[PDB]
Amino acid sequence: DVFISYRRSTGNQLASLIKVLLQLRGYRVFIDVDKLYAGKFDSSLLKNIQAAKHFILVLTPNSLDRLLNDDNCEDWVHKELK
Amino acid sequence: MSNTEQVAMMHTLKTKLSKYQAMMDKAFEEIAKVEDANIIEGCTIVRKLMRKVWNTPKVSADLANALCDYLRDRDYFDKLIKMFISPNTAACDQVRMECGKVLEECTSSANLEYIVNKSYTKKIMIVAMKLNKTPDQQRLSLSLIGNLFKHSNAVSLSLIETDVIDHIILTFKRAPECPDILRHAALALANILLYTCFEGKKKIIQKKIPEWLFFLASQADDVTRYYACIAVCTIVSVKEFEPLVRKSDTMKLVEPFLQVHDPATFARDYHKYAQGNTKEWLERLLPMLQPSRRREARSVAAFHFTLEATIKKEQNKLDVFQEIGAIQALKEVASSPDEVAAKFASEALTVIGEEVPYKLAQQVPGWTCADVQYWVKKIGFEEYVEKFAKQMVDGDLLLQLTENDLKHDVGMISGLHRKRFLRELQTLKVAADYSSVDESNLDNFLMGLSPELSVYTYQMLTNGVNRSLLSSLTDEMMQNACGITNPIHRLKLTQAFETAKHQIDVFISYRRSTGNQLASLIKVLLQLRGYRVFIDVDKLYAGKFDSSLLKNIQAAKHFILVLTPNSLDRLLNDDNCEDWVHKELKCAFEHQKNIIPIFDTAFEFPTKEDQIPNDIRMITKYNGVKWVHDYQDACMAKVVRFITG
Amino acid sequence: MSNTEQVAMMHTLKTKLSKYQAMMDKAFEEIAKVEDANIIEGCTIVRKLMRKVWNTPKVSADLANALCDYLRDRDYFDKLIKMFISPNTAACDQVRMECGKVLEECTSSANLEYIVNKSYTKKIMIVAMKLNKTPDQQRLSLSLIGNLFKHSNAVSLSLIETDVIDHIILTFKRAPECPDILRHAALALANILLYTCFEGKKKIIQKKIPEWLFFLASQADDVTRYYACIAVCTIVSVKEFEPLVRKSDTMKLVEPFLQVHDPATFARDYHKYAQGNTKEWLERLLPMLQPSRRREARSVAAFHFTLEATIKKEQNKLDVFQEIGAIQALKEVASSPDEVAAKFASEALTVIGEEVPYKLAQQVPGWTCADVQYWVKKIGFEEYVEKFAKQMVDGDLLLQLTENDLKHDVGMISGLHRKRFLRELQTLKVAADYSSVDESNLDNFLMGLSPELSVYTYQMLTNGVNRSLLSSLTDEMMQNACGITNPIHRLKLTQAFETAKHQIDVFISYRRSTGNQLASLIKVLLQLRGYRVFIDVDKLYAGKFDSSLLKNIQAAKHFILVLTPNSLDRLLNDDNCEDWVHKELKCAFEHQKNIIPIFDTAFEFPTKEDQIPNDIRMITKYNGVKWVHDYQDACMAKVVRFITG
Amino acid sequence: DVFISYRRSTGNQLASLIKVLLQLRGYRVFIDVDKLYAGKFDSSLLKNIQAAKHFILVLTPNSLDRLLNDDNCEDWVHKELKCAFEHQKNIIPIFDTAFEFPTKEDQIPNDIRMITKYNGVKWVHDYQDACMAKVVRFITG
Repeated sequence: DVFISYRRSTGNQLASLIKVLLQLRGYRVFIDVDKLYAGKFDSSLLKNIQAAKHFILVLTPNSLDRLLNDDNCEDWVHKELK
Repeated sequence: MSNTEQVAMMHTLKTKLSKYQAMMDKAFEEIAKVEDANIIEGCTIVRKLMRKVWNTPKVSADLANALCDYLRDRDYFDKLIKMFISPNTAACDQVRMECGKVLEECTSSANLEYIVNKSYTKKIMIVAMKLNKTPDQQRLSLSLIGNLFKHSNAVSLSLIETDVIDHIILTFKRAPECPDILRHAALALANILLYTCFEGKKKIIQKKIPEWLFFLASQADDVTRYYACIAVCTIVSVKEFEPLVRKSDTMKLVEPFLQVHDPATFARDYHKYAQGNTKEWLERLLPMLQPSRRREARSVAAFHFTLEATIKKEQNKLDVFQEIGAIQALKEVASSPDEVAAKFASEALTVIGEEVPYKLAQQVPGWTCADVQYWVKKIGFEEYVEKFAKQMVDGDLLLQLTENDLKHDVGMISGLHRKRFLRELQTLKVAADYSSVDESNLDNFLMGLSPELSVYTYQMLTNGVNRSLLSSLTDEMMQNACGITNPIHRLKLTQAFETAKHQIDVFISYRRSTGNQLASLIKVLLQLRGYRVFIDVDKLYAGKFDSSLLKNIQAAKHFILVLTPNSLDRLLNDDNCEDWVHKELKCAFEHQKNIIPIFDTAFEFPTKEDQIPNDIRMITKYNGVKWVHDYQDACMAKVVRFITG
Repeated sequence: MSNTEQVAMMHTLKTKLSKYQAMMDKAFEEIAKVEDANIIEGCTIVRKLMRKVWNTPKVSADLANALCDYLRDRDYFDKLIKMFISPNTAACDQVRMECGKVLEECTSSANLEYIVNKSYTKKIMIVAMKLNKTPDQQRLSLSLIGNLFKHSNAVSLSLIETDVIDHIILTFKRAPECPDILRHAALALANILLYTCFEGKKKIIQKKIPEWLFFLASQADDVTRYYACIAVCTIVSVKEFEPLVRKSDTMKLVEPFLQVHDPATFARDYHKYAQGNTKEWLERLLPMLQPSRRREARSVAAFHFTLEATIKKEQNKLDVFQEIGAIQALKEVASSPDEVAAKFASEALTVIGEEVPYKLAQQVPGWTCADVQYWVKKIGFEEYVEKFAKQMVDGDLLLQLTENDLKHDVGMISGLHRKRFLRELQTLKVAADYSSVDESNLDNFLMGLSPELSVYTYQMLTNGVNRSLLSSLTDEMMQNACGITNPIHRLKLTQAFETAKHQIDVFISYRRSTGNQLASLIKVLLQLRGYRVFIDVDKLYAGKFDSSLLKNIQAAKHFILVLTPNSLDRLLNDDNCEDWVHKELKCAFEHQKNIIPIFDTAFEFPTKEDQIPNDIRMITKYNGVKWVHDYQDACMAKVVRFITG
Repeated sequence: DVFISYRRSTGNQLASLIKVLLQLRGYRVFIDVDKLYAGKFDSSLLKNIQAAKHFILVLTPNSLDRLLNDDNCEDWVHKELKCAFEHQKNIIPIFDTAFEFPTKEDQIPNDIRMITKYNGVKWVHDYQDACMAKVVRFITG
């Protein structure tokens, strides 16, 4: 239902806790850590977003950083948010 | 025998059928492994089960038949046939033996018909003729042979063309030290003679079979003698062949052999072989009672029909002798001067007694008011029967009943009487078949979940519940609409929905300078997880770095790259594909292998990713296993999930 | 004896069985330590318990039998046998003694049959013959010997081939100063003679046994004399052997010995030995009453059957004498001119009296309406019996009864009478067996939790509760579905589920950062080679980083050092033993572990070897395996060679 | 059941995630936050440590740094850890994915110096749904 986007190293523990707290609140909430399998990164990352109605971004000390000048949409948080 | 017993039998039958279906599935899961000991053990379990079923006091025949049906329905029977006839089974003849023994247990009329319809008949025959290496093989062989000889005249005649009669003769001639061989021989001869035309009978006789039947009747085994007496008396039943049996002398043994036995004393020993004696085979034996036949043949037939009447009393299937009209021929023989035959026929008629008023169909929704009246009467509520009749209660209406209906419309004042009544009704509800109306085998599902839950079937079924919907029911819907007021039962079915959740296999590419110990750990652990796993070390000994390593990659389903400390650096600017990790990874990509990058303890991807060649660069953007020393089990779980998909 | 007493006996039996099963388990936990004093004490407790059980006034025999059964079912009996016969028991003969005394208590017919079925018979016999060192050993020996002689003719005859008769003779000849030896001797002789054929009796007699029985019957001990009189009268019951007993003079002692006693006076003394006397042993004594036998033999038999009738009155099992037909032989003797025998037989018949109307099955759900009527009658509700009959109440229906049912359908107006009735019903509910239906032994569980909770068994069982489901019940479900309205009882069962929650072969030392994967590979490979191999990652128990790792090394036989780069380098100048690899290696050296360095391919000993602390410096000179990934099969073979020496 | 000691600046989310995973699994897992009322420093934390069987210490980057020379236990992380040691709690350091057992550990006060030479569950975010399991084994023994 809810996708969590974050910069891995700083959404981190909070991003995880968000999953846990929303699962406590009954939402089937999943995270970047969980939904990567047997193939390319995009091709497992992004599909979760389309099926989700709701998209949380954990905004943190390197959340938006690697999006800067990312015109080629190389950053995964960029691909997720796009 | 009471209606309470009809219910108890039906109940037991449905119950133990449900149980033994599940247990048979477990045994078939062992068979379906296609490994010698597992097939042997599974078949052993099925064999034990089928014999225990045949030993089950009353329902034995029906339960055996229903399991024979289930074996066909599940294609378990087809699998057994294939795993018997297949030449690959020569790897372990004990597999063929256990398959064959099960087939022996399971060769009902409908199972033999299946064999014939699928044309396995001659394949099975030849493979039975190949089962000759030991007395056990020989007995099983003669058994399967004799079982094939329980199908109609054309089949028996077609099997005469194999010259199996000479094989039979040679088999018992080889090993008369086994009484069971002589039994299965005499059985095969009795069966084929009983199930063959005049021409085929003549062909059988030409194999000196009257003289062999003399030999068999002269052996000390009473079961061999019984079958031998049937066989010769079948021959004696034919005009041309009485002189041939006279020349065999066997008729001189026949009546004395009967005289020194009782059908019932014989029955208690013969039971193991009486299992699977059948109406059509009785219909063919009935002519041997006729005044046209010898006193010997009439005596054998009479003794035999008394034996069968004894067994069919226990089974509550005496109706068969009325259906085939044998009762008339028994009366004729009882009136005849053939004192031995007349005695046995009189005894048989003594065992016949009188019919049941109704055999109740387990499809109780189909019951008429007459059926309900009969049931109510027999369960000891006679006083009420007129009111049931007046109220025009039927099978369906019974299954709706509540104590209010009893209290008011049946006027049934005693709460105790109501309790008692409802207990029987619950029993009946559990016992009843619903497949008449249950498209989905929801009944069978509920039975499997727990047998008592059968009680709810009809209510929920009539409310329009089906096997697909069950997950979607709330406790309220269950409790109220489906009337399952017992929360314990609700919990049980809730548990179904709580539990409604969850060649080379691998090549390992790695850097020799750093990924050695970990690639080895991976390789050994994945072999420990049953995977056909290879690595550099397991493929490159005493030869070149040949196209063979790439063939091993091509043969793999899945490809590990251990992304080690310092692994990928030599791939930078490797446009000429000189690096062997590059060659390995390129090959994996070209053949679309399930690629598993493993991010080591101390691994990193290069800063200059743009310098990794285009054909392999994609590895940096691929889903992989976090490696950790202490977290190895989770890391390995991440390997395994990527392998299994 | 009343039905109230049938209930009280059944109740007491079930109750004390539950209790003594638990106490026996505790004693078996002491035995299962396999430590001398614990086995001795456990067996002492079992012995005390079995004797206390025998001394329990009414239920003694049944309770003893049920515990003998439980001992077999728990394999406790098998364990006792092994811990008696095993040569390891020579570590403390008092272990064998206490095991033997318990086995003596537990030598029921079924337990002796178990011994025979497992072929322990001659092992036990010989080991009893080895129990000879003291009068206590000798008494126990003669006891076990005599107990083996309570099994059928073939077993006794087989045991004659041991010449144990001469051992028996020597045993009583050694220690006639012990009356209990003379008792167990005379017992053994009585038993073997009673349980042996003519040929074996002749073999026994050839050991001068009539003259030894004269000796025994001449001793002042009445129990020895009783057994001696039985033994000689067993001989006198045989045609050929009357002259041999006449030559012994023992028949001259027989009638005077009887004349100076009454069966009841003897019984009160003899009871300690009479505990365990059994139907088949009575069936074998019955022939001694026959008019074919001597006056002496008839007198002994009559006196004895009066004793047994006395004991079987107390046990409420007088039916035995009807079952074996002894009543007829007692009538014959009572009519006979053998005045002494006739008196005792008349007295026995006086004790026999009249039959019970019904012995109720403790499986009360199986009760017919006739049974319920009988129960209701006997509990003092006679005026209602007709109404129970009219209401067709049965074994199941009883167990559902609420006061409403009494109030309305039984019309039973007095609330006090209802209270009284319900008290009896509760008693019965507690008392009843449910094993007929309880697949899960929920009854047993509830009894163990607290006996009164038995009351709820049938309700919850019929609601489909089982031992596994109990975990999952809410107070509501318990109260409402299972009708346990008493919150105290609910609390008790809540306590169950409230509380139903919560050597090394090789130790591997390694540097965490550089030997991780190799140490794990070594661990896995040695575990594949069956060695119980342990590592830094695992066997630490959430305190400070502390002694447990070095205790793991102390428990280890062998110590592997995964001598990878920068392992012994970290030990340089570690004089204060701060490094954990130093602590590990130091401990290995101190406890003289079989130390093996495993050299990684890239490992080299540090240049400043003199800076390795003196206590561990020796490791640079050690015998180790250069690990080569290419040859890891051979490397591990070498490691195993260093492990195996 | 448990008290979590953690660094308020750096271990907040992880301490809560531990506490809150042990709300999906149910466990009475105290924490530094919340447990202080209207008082000079309530330190109800220490009473709650005394009531605990088990004491988790969350060890992030920057976790131990201010405990150096804190012999007064003026860091409440110290007063917490000291109390855990004094009452012999089952003590479970949880090392963050980025944690290293510090240099200058000898400057950790004598009463708590042991904490770097202690058995603890090293963390991974990437398999959070199993990293927890080892914490529970350290609790359950």
